[PDB]
Order: sequence, then structure tokens, then C-alpha cells
Amino acid sequence: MTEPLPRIQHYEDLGLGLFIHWGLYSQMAVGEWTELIHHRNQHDYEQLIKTFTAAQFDAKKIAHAAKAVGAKYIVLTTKHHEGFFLYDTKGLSDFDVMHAPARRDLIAEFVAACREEDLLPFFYMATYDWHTPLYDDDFPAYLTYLQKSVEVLCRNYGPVGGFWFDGNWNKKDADWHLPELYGMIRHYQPNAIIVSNTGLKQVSDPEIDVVTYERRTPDEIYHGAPNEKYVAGEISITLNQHWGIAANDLNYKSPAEMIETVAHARHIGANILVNIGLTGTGAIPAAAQTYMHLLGRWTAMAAPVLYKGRPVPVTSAHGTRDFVLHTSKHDFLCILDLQVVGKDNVVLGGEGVNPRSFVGIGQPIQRIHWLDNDEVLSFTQDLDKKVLTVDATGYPYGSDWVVRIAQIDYE
Amino acid sequence: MTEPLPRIQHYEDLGLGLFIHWGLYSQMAVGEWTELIHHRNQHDYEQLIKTFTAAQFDAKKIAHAAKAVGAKYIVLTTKHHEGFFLYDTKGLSDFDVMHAPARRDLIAEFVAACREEDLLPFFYMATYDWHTPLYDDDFPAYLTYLQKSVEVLCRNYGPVGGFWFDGNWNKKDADWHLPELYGMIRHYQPNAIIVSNTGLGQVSDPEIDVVTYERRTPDEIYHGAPNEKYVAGEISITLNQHWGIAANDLNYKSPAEMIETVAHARHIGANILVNIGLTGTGAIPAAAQTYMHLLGRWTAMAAPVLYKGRPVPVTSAHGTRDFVLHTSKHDFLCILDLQVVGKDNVVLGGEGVNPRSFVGIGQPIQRIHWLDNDEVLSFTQDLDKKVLTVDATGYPYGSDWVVRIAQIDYE
Amino acid sequence: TEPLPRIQHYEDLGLGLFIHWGLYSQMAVGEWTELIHHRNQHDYEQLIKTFTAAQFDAKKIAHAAKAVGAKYIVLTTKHHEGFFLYDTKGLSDFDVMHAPARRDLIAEFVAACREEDLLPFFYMATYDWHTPLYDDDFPAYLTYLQKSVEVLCRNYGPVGGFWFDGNWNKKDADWHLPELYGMIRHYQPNAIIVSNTQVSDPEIDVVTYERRTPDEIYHGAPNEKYVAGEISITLNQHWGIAANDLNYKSPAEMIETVAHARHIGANILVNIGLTGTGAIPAAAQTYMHLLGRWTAMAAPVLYKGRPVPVTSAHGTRDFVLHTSKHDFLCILDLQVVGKDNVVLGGEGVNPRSFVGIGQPIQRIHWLDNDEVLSFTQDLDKKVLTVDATGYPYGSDWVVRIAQIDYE
Amino acid sequence: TEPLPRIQHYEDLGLGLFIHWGLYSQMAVGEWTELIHHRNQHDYEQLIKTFTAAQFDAKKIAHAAKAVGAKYIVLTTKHHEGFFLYDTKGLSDFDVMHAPARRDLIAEFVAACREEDLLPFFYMATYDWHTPLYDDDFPAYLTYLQKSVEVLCRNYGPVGGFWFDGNWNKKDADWHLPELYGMIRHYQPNAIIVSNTQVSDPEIDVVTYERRTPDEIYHGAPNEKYVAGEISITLNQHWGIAANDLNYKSPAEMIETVAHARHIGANILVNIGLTGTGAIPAAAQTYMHLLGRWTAMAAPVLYKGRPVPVTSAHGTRDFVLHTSKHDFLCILDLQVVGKDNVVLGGEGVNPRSFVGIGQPIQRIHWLDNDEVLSFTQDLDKKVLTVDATGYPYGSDWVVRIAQIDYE
Ligand SMILES: C[C@@H]1O[C@@H](Oc2ccc([N+](=O)[O-])cc2)[C@@H](O)[C@H](O)[C@@H]1O
Ligand SMILES: C[C@@H]1O[C@@H](Oc2ccc([N+](=O)[O-])cc2)[C@@H](O)[C@H](O)[C@@H]1O
Ligand SMILES: C[C@@H]1O[C@@H](Oc2ccc([N+](=O)[O-])cc2)[C@@H](O)[C@H](O)[C@@H]1O
Ligand SMILES: C[C@@H]1O[C@@H](Oc2ccc([N+](=O)[O-])cc2)[C@@H](O)[C@H](O)[C@@H]1O
Repeated sequence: MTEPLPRIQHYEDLGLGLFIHWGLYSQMAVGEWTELIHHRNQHDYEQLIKTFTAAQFDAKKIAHAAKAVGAKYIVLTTKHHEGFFLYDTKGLSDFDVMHAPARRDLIAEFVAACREEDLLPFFYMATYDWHTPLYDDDFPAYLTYLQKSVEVLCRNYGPVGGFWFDGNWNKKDADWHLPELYGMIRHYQPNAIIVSNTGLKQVSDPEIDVVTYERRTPDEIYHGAPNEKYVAGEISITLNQHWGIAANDLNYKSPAEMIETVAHARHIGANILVNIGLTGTGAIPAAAQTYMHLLGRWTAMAAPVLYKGRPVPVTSAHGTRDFVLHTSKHDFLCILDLQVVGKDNVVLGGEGVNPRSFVGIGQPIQRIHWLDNDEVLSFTQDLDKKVLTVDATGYPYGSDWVVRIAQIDYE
Repeated sequence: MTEPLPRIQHYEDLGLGLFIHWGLYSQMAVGEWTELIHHRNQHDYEQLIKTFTAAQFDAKKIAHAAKAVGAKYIVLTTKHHEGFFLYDTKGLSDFDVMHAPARRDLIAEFVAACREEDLLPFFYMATYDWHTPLYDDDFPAYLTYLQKSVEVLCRNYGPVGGFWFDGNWNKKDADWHLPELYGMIRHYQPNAIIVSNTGLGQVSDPEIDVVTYERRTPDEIYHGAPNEKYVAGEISITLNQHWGIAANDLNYKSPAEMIETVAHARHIGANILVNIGLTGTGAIPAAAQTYMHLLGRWTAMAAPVLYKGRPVPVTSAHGTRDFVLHTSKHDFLCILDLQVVGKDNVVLGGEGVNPRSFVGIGQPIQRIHWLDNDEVLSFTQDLDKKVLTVDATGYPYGSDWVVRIAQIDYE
Repeated sequence: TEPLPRIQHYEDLGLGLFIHWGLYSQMAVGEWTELIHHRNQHDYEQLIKTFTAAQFDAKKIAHAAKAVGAKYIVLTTKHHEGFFLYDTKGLSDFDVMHAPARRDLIAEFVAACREEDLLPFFYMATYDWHTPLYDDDFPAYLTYLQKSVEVLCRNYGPVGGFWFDGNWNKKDADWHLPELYGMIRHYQPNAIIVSNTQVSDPEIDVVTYERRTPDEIYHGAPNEKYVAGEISITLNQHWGIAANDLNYKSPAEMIETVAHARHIGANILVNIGLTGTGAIPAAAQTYMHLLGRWTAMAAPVLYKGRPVPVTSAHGTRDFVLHTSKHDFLCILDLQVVGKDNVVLGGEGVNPRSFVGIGQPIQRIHWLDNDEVLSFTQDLDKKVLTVDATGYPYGSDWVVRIAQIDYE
Repeated sequence: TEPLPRIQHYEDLGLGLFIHWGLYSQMAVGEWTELIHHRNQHDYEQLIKTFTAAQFDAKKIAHAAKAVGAKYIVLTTKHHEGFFLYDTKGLSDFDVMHAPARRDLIAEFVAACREEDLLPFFYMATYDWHTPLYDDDFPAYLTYLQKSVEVLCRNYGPVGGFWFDGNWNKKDADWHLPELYGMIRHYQPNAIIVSNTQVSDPEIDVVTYERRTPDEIYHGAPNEKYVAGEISITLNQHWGIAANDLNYKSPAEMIETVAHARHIGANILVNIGLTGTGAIPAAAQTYMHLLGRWTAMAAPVLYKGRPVPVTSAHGTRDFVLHTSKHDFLCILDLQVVGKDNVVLGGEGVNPRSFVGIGQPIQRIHWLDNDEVLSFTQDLDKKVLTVDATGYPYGSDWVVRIAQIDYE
């Protein structure tokens, strides 16, 4: 029924963002929850402020890399559960980057770098806080502190792409005074996108614009009750098991799974964040760079559909995971489980005719071609039953796109 | 029945090797079979010799990286199907590195680098050759050329760890004169390990030491007919779908699958080779470096068992993929499918007691501990039925080893 | 909360037989045939003229239920087609008293159940294709539905329960459940009320669940009435008889589903569709006999066994049931034991572990043959490991059950 | 090489019934009971005294085979236990003439087969637990085995075939197959010789395969004799009757296995184990009735259909069979079609594709109900795509078959 507000339409066009976890935890490289889960002495853990130099943090390099990977926004942790702030809190707290050797407002560097690359800057903010005794001792006063921290971000950095709130789930029963928090954001940042990790329950507040979901969600996501405000959706993937850097977490997902995940998000009508954890001093680690390079080659190829493509009621035949995305000028077949083509005696698996069918395309087609190399595909249609069948040829030897995309040109 | 001859015994102790594909094909970055598969004009393809500078080939860097990853040998392509030689063929052919701008014997650099790191140098040699017309026109004379090219390798580089022969499968019916070829190797290099891609029912020549197998072979490999020479086994994994570099092959396996495959080779009684394809100019590509760093962290942890551990008739309980490796002083439980441990309300999957059982351990045990952190495991035994059950605790937050290894200390 | 007595008794029933029989049975193309095959209503309703019930024997049905180890039977008293298998005493002419059968089949059924010590349950469809009231005057339909249930509550003596199906057809409507269930409580205070569709009315006693539900079912909010649960399985794809539906489940899957219901804390109904004239088909008998062999073996745990917070090791589907005197290990994926050269899969030691048993054990034995199992315990971590020996050649129970005797 | 006439005839049989019946049947714990349960030989062999065959009716068995669509029957004439179901004419006292039955059961069987136009096949175990010759004087055992086969070749008229099982017990021994098979060829030149486990002797006509074999079977080296193939399925885990083996396969799996045999170019035997006294058990009758409905529907292709190099699209298990007049699409994983708001899974258009059909098609229709299917072709790439409509409510064939009529 209702259609997205302009700022939410713009959000859905972003498609892909980079999530960045960086805090004091990064110096230990054993996960962002280390303070709580490893039962550390608070006083000793908080001494990490003294070695927070940010000596290798280069916001320009990060924004350039985000642009190259095809991301259109970046979510940076401005304050995680540990409660340390990566920006100048202007007197709210001494546990911030201005009281660290770094002495730079990192958020200011980040916002300027994003603007130069035409990326939207988003601010992650943890609402469950392990630093301030207010959280357990005086929750109402905690709410004021949380709100003021958000307000500083709202008033000192120019227009903000969005806020990414995490952690109300810690006290599911409490009154978090969302009307006041969100209202303040609307007042200073009317165009900001408000994302919530615990947006659902029916949404947790009318001002929420986006709700997060499990990456494995099978079907098109929920957009709100009819006649209510349309709410977008977003999924997240981290490269291993942890969000902050974790040196001895070897359990990385394949680049292939990462590409399939990104494609999948688009298929169910969501944005996707791909997460990297910076080193203690703020560098992109070499492993993350590898994943970004590979994803970048895919998103460059997929550019005609990744941003504007939307789910459409077109299904694939029995036993395939193929799907279709719609833009106003074209449909795109996203085709999975292809193999590489050999020659003569050398059989790699992609060589035979490979009919892939779809149900729901009722218009006559002029031409279909692979985005990666412009090869024209042969096809048949039954317009009455709305059946399309293409011969989905395998990859040219030497290449393998994991999710291959064919563009349909209508008559 | 028979046991390995000493060179073979030493070979099985190597455990892990690095496979390196580098040739003229590397300059195109569309796979090592590009000349045949892409139906290239030979003269045009072979012009790549003129730009083969090897400007970024540093054998010391490669040997260092192999050492860091825990490899004990390196197999370098000395001549692939394209038929170009990476060494000085001393007049046998003009299609060699001495006729390229590089003007350096790359095999000589490689052998010196290996020796300084205590790695065995192995020479891959393609027996199916696309360059010399002898191959199709005058097979007997081809055999002489092949043999002479191996003789140069046998006589000019000091003691060689081994030869890795690939391509007799191209003419399954021909007489390859293996006794003469292998006999010549035994003359000059008595201690060299001879590996064959299609060396297997019956082995293709008595002089073969190692035969290759698919990585997914489920059970302990075949060692030869009972009264006959024991032959070792080896599996291979490439990181994507290609052996030479392939810039638009995004279909990389996960680091986790790589670790599981290394453990699996050891479990079935084989060595494992992890393949990297160099850039046109001979650099290790950034993606391969990422995989090497991850594997290196695992093999450093697994060092007590990776080299000397051998299969043993001890099975795991129903529904697990766990297995056991034996050394003279210890058994090691290799345990898969573990999760990370959270704390209190924060549940990551690994926190409950996790009984993993094995059948075939008959001796009383004194202590069991994880290699990664020395945590002591609780266990129970039934000595009559030869049952061991351990509580396989999950990973400490911030880490995940994919295959976790517990050392058993017997009473 | 603790379940009301009648609900405790319900959970002890364990297994029931579901019986689908109506005019649809004469065509043997599924119970929804009238709607799904778009039949002419007038022509379909003529099936009343050939409804003889010539082979319906309520005593044979009760016998079959007893033999299979069922403790109750749910009979379709009126399905969506809207034909009543009992005397509606003037409410409708579309009932068995206007059919050639001329027998109140519900009265036969109730008597047959009581003689075998089974509880009789009445299925009633609330979505009705026969009366124009359903679409054209919903409030008056509610009165008709309620009256049809009132007859069942007032003409047969004490009744085991009612099984309501079809409120799902109008999810938004006011079904006036307080009045319907209030009337039931008035005449039948002890009847179990089951509903196919937070619970929809305080008077509901049991709620249905999909047979594949993975985890222990929901019993109500704390401080509220405890509600039981039930799953259902039909042998092929249809509930009424369907002659050319060859897609029968394996007997093994049937046994696994019965065990699974107990594991999640639910009863289970196994459905049979009678022939046009009311006979149990031969195919259904075969399933019953196989099931009967299993439930006879499982008798010490099938009725009183309850879920307990004891899990099985990684990679097994084994589970535990608790009675007040014993725990029982329900062990899946066993193979048959050969001899020497003949290896059938079950011969090696087969350690199966469980977490959550904290008491020292004296003895463990298979229910099927009394073989004593070896085991080890770690009482601190609450680990039990048994060597689950494979089946004796010539037998295979699908779900094998070991009884634990505590010290 | 083209197959020999008798082998061509064999491949046209398609489906046979396998029947296990011996002394073991009286104990109902599997046909290997004597060896696997380590029984006292003397005590086990006393079962001859209660072998009455009181319920064996060869005419009923032949009728049931005909009804299920089988074209031949393989009967165990002597299993490992070594008891003979026929008159061995002095070769052994451990035969049916020395049992209360006092009837040549093989003679009854052959006559019953002939009246129903079925080929009679004789299973003979070559691994024998009765005669001490087997372990103590193997060469003399071969003479005894050969003589026992000679009786079957000389006293019963033309024999459809022999089904030899058990050379696998001594893989290395010289079984003197030239002499055994040569003797069969002399007396029964037209008999099919089947061997259960390069072929072991030129005279073998059929070789057995695992039922799960994925690809078209091996027919012999080129320039050599063509050898046919056969797979077998038993209903539970045992071949002889086993009362407490509840681990039955689904009827659906049975149908899929029959279709599968044809797909790989093999015949299929479906096994039943008789009761001690020679009756078909009720459970087996249920499976036979279900299979019979499928084979009656599949009759146009079940006998003459042959594999052909036409493959199905990615992600389906569909396949094609060729006769000289038609191709047939065998389509799996279909669902039932509901109506309007009632969704059963089969209602959307369901494009199923095949590669390898190069000729223009006039019409395609389902064998079960004659519904005409819509389709498209790309003749250059040899692609056919059909809309494989789901089952009419009330039916489910498991493997549905569409006949192609070419222009
Ligand atoms: C993007 C992710 O967002 C939250 O994820 C959570 C937060 C809370 C719970 N929780 O309370 O279970 C689980 C995941 C963070 O806690 C996490 O570190 C990461 O930043
Ligand atoms: C390690 C690998 O070894 C061989 O792999 C082959 C060779 C032949 C076939 N073949 O004939 O199918 C397949 C893979 C090489 O061809 C390949 O380039 C690589 O070096
Ligand atoms: C036991 C069964 O009870 C209902 O089954 C249903 C009812 C509703 C749904 N539903 O709403 O999804 C599914 C199955 C009936 O529709 C069916 O005919 C049979 O009697
Ligand atoms: C038809 C069947 O024939 C054999 O089945 C076998 C025999 C040998 C093997 N084998 O050696 O693997 C497998 C099944 C018999 O063992 C069985 O009793 C039955 O009669």
C-alpha cells in the first residue's frame, strides 16, 4: 500500500554498504565483546585509551576503498558497548578520542572523506553501554547521556546519512524514550535514515526507517502494516565469526558465499552491509582487503542492476536458485550454480545446453545477454503461461562470477 | 604389508607443500590452459616470451612464505603444457627463460632459496607439450626431448627433492618409456621423490614413489598390492577454480574449507599441496597471501601432529566428522564443528557440555588438552570396549580454529 | 501452572486414531473433492442416497484402535461437505437419518469406544459448504453450528472431546467462542476441547501443531491455563480415501513421527480414511499392524513418558523421555547386526551420549529384548554414554528404546 | 553388439516378482537366521518336519504377479540353508518330498506361471550351509550343485531362467562355470542365466547391480556378447519374512526404484517373503496393490521403454524413455493442485526442460488422465520445455509419465 518516503527510496538505491568496527577492543584482536565476555578488569581494559594513537587510520583511504568496492555508504562504530567515543563529545565524557594520544576527531575525518567520494556517512551507536555507571545505577540519567551523545553527532558534522542503533535488546522491558531520542534526531537531521537492530516487536517507533534482518531470511522482507509508513530492510555479513578484528578466528566465509549473500539481499528487497574490523591503529587488515577486491570485481560487473534492481513476482523453475531483478528499463536474470566451459576433450562441466526457466515474464523479448562479456543467449517464450527459458552458457575458461547476470531487452 | 622406503617415509613427514603455477600464461590471467582452451594462434601466444621479465619474482620471498605457512616443500612448474621452460635448457630449446628479457635461471634461484629455508625443491614437468611438433609428429623423438629436459634438471641444480610429472593421461595407450626416464632420474638423483599424476589397480612404473588423489577421497588411500613397494599419496587444492592466476575467477573456497582439506589429507594418509598462481611478473598475488597467513596460523598451532601424525584404526561416534592421528608418543583428537563460547546471557553456541566419542583407544589416559590454549579436557573411558568420550569445549571468544586438536597423554 | 486433571489424562492418551468418513468417501478422490473439483452442489449432495454404511462396524474400528495402541478416536461427525453422521433431530435433512443407512453412527461409535475403554472424540468442521447460512448470514450460521454441537453434547452421554476445524477460513470474524465452548462446558464439563486454529479462547484445552515442529511445544503464558498440544499424520497426501494417491509415507516415518510427538510433548493422531461404505481399507490395516508392533514394545514409555531437559550428543537425533520411575533413551539410526563376514552395519561399538543425567545408574536395557547395555557416566558434567548395540538380525524397530534403572 | 533374442525378450519383461520362501520362513527372523543367529544345525534342520506348505497356492501367487504387472517370477528353489523346494530324485533327503508337504512345489509353480503367461525363474544358492561337501570337499560340492541344477533343467519343461547367488562367498575358487553353464545350455538353450555378483563367464546373460546405480549400466566390451542388467528391492531390510522388521520403505520409494531401473536400462525385481506355510503376507499385498496401480498406468512404456541420450534440466530428477513410436517424459517431485485460496503446491506453471529432443512435436499428454501439456521447443539446441501440471486433487502417481507424439 504505502510507498517509501524519498529518503528511504534513496536508501534502497544504496544497495551495498561497508560496516566498520573499530574501538579500543581492536588493540587486543580477540573480538569487540572482549571486555564483557573475557571478564576483564574494567580499569585495566580502559587503559587502552592511552595507546589509541589512530596512527594508521586514513579516512581518505577507507572512503576510496568503499567507493572501489561499489559501496554507497559506510557505517562506522562511533561508540560500541565498551563505551569509548571516536569523536569529540564536547565535555560529555573524558573517555573519547580527544583524551587519547590520537587527539583527532575521527568522525570529522570520516564524514569529510565520505563526502569527497559521494558516500553517505552513517553512525553506529551502541545503546547498551559498559563504561558509564549511569547505565545500571540511574537508567533515566543514562537516557539523557545517550541522547546527548547522539545530539553531538547531529549538530557538529553537517548532514548525516543515518544512524545505526544497536542494543535496546539488552533491556527489552525498559522505557527507552524513543519518541524523544528519534524526535531530536528528526529535529536536527530531518533527512537522516534511522536504522534499528531491534526495530521490530510492528515497529518499535514511527521514526524508524530501516529494520535489520538475518542474512538467511528466505523471503522478501516485511515493509510495515498497510496504510502505515513503509520501512526498508538491511542484512549484514561479517567475514569470519567476529565483528571487531579477531586474529585467531580462521573461520572465514568463502568469497563466493559473500557474493551470493549480496545478491540475496537484493532478491529479498534489502540492503546489505559487509563488515570489516580495523586493526588497533585503524588500518584495513590484509584479509579484509582481499575480500573487498573480490567483491569489487563482482559489483563493478553488476552495477546496472545492483542499485536500482528490485524484487518482482517472477519465479525460477524447480530445483534452481536463480531469481530476477527489475529496473524500469530491464529485467535481469541472476543465475547461480554455473560451471566453467572447457573445449573438446577437456570437460569442465559448463559445456552442454543448460535450460534455465522463469515464470512470470509476459512481454516479448528482443535480446538477452550476459553482463560480464555481452554474449547473446538463446531463449524461448510461452507468453500465455509467462514462461521464459534461456540456455545459460557456462563461464569462459579463466573466469567464474559465482552469480552471473543476464540483461533482458524487451521489444 | 610392506612399509615405506626411507625417502618415502621422509616424504610423508613433509605433510604440507606449496604448489606454484607460473608461466607465460600468467601474463594473461585467464588460466594456465588458455592457449589450448581459448583456441589461440600459437605464434601470437608465444610472443608472451618477449614480455617475460620476471621483474617481481623473488625466490627468497617465496621460500620465506612457504616456511611461514608451515610447508616443507615447494612444487614449481618448470615447464607447463605451453612448453616454455623456466630454466636454462642448455641448447635443447630456444623457448626458455634464457631467451626472455628475464635472462636468469629461475630454477637456480628457486633451488638456492629452498635450501636456505630447509625446504625440499620439487620440479613439476608437463609431459603433454603443446610447443614442440615432436609431440604429434615423432613421439619417440619427443620422449628423447622430454627425457633430456628432465636430465638437465637432474644434473645442474644439486640434489633435488622430487619430480612431479603431469600429462601421460593425454595418451593413455602409448609407451612412455618410463623405465628409461625414471631410471635416468635414479641414476643422477637416487633420493628424489617421483610423483605421478596418473601413476595408478597397478602403479604405472616401479620407480614411482607417490600417486595423486582427489581431495574428496573419503577413506585412507591405497599404498600398493601387498608384496609390492609402498607408494605414498598426495592431494591438491587450488584456491579458486584455476591453477594459474585467473583475475575474474571470484569463486574462491573458504579459508575454513582449506583448513579442513589439510586436516583431511592427513587423516587419509596423504600429503597436501596448496596451490598459488603467480602474477605475470612472478609476484605472489595479495589474495594468495591472505590464504597463506590464515593457513599459517593453523599449521603453527597443529605443528606437534601435522608432520608425524598418521592414520590409526580409531573411529569417531555417529554423526561427527572427528578423527584421530597417531604419533609415537601421542594420539591427537581432531575435532570439527565446534562453536564459540559466550558468557551468561550471551550465547554463541559452544557453551553446553559437548561429548565427542571415539572407538579404538584401549590404553588408560592421563591427560587431554587443546593445543591452542592448553585447556585440560574432562573425559571418561571404557577400556573393554575401547571407548573414549571427551567434553570438547568450544572456542574462547575471539578465536575459531575450524579444526581443533586435543593431545592425549597416556599413563 | 499444573494441567487440569482432564488435560493430564489427555496427555497420557499419547496416541489416537483419526477417522475420515463422509459422502466424499464414495468418490475416493479426497475429502475436499466438492470444492476443489468444482462439483455441482446438487449432484454431489445426491451421494446421500447411496450412503448405506453397509460395511461400517464401529466395533471393528474400536478393535483396530485398541490393537494399534491408541487410547482415543477422533471421528469426522461433519466435514466441510456439511453432511452429518448423526441424528440432528430436525436441525438438518442432510444427515444419516435421511440416508439409506438410517442409523445414528455416532451412537454406534460412542458405544464401541466405551466397550474398549477408548475415549470417543467428535471432529466438527466449522467451515461448512452445505448451508447457505455460512456465506449469506454468518451470525445465523453460528447458531446452526452451535446447535449441531449441542446435539452432540446432549444425546450421547459423557464424551471424550471435540476437535474443531476451520475457523482459519475467516481469521477476522467473531466466532462467538465463549458461547460455543460455554455451552460445551455446561453439558460436558470433562470433555477435551481441541482446536485446529496466545490461545483463541480460555476454554480450549489442546492446540494443534505441524508434525515437523522441532522443539517442545508451547503450554501457555505463566500464571495462565496450561494447554496441551497434538500433531497429526495421514498415510498418503489425503485425509479421506484417495484410490490413486500412491504417495504413502514409509511405516518407518510413521514410527518416527509417533516418537517425535512424544519428544516435543504432544499427542499424535494417525489418520485413516474409510471406504464409501465405511470399511477400513487394507492399506490402512498394514500400517496399523506395523505401528501396533512398535507401540506394544514402547508401552512402558509411550503413555507416561514426558520431555525432560536432557539433550543428545552432536549429530544424533536421539532423545530422552521421563516417567516418575525411569528415564528412557529413544535411539534412532541403528543398523542390523550380522556375524563374522556378514556385515550389515550395526556391529561396531556405537557410543551414544546424552547431557543432563546427574544420578548414578544401576542398569540400562533395550525394551525389545532385555539386552543389558554398557555405559559410562560423568556425574559432574551430567554425561551418559551407552554402547547402543544394533538390532538382532531379523528385526528393526526404527526407534529403539532403552530403559534406565537408577540406583 | 545386438542382444540375443532371449536377452531382448528379457529386457522387455521389465518387472519381476522375487519370492523368498524356505525353512527359515517358519521363524520369521530373516533368511540368514541359521548362520547369523549361530543356530544348532541339527535343531534348525528339524524345521523340515513342520514344512507343510499348507497355505502355498502357486495359482494365487501367479495371479498376484500378473495383477502387479510382473512378467516373470524368481522363486528360491534352494537358499543357503540348502533345503530344496523340489524333488531332487535321490540327490538329497533334505527336500520337500521328505517333508509333510510331499508335493513338488517347483512343479506347481511352473504350471501356475505358464497359465498366466509368466516366465518361471529358479533362484539357486551356490553357497550352501547344509552339505559338508561345501567346506570339506569343494570339487565334489561342484558336482552336487551341478546335479541339483540338472534336475531343474530336465524335469519341468522350458525354464525362463536361473538366478545364481553366492559365488561371492569364495571369490578366488574355480567354480567350473563352463561346465555348469554349458550343461544348462545343452538342456535349456533358451534359459536366461542371471548371476548375482569383465563378466565371469561367456554364458551369463544378465548381471545384477546395486539399486542406487546412478548411470546407465554396462552391457559388455564392444565385439563381445551383450549382457543385460537387473536390480532388486526388498520391502524392509530382509528378503525372507521378518515379523519385527518394521523398517519398510515407502511405496513411493518402491515406485521410484521401478522407474529408476528402466532409466538405467535394467529390469527390476520386487521381493516378497512368504510366511512359513507359503502365504503372501498382508503387508506385501498392500505394496503389490499400490505398485499395480502404477504399473497399469505406466504399461505403454514400462516394457518397451529404453534409455536414450536425453537429459533433464539442472536440479530435477526427470528422465526420458524411448520406444520406437514415442518418447515418454518421466517426471518426479510433482505436487497436488488445490483451488483458489487452497494451495497444495502444484498450481503454478511448472517448466520442466530436457536436452536432446531434436524433432518437432505434435502433442504431449499425461498417461494418467490424458491432459494435454503445453510446451516450447528450440530445435537447434534440442531443448524441450513442458508445463508439467500438478496432480488432480485426490491423486498422486509419484512418477508421472507424459507421452510425446511426434509430427
Ligand atoms: C553489528 C553487531 O550489532 C550488535 O550485535 C548484537 C547485539 C546484541 C546481541 N544480543 O544481545 O544478543 C546480539 C548481537 C553488536 O552487539 C555486535 O557487536 C555487532 O556490532
Ligand atoms: C595440477 C594440475 O595438473 C593437471 O591437471 C589436469 C590435467 C589433466 C586433466 N584432464 O586431462 O582432464 C585435468 C586436470 C594440469 O593439467 C593442470 O594445469 C594443473 O597443473
Ligand atoms: C485433519 C484435517 O483437518 C483440516 O486440515 C487442515 C485445516 C486447515 C489448514 N490450514 O488452515 O492450513 C490445513 C489443514 C481439514 O481441512 C482436512 O480436511 C483434515 O480433516
Ligand atoms: C537375493 C539375495 O541374494 C543374496 O544377496 C546378496 C548376496 C551377496 C552380497 N554380497 O556379497 O555383497 C550381497 C547381497 C543373499 O545374501 C540374500 O539372502 C538374498 O537371497
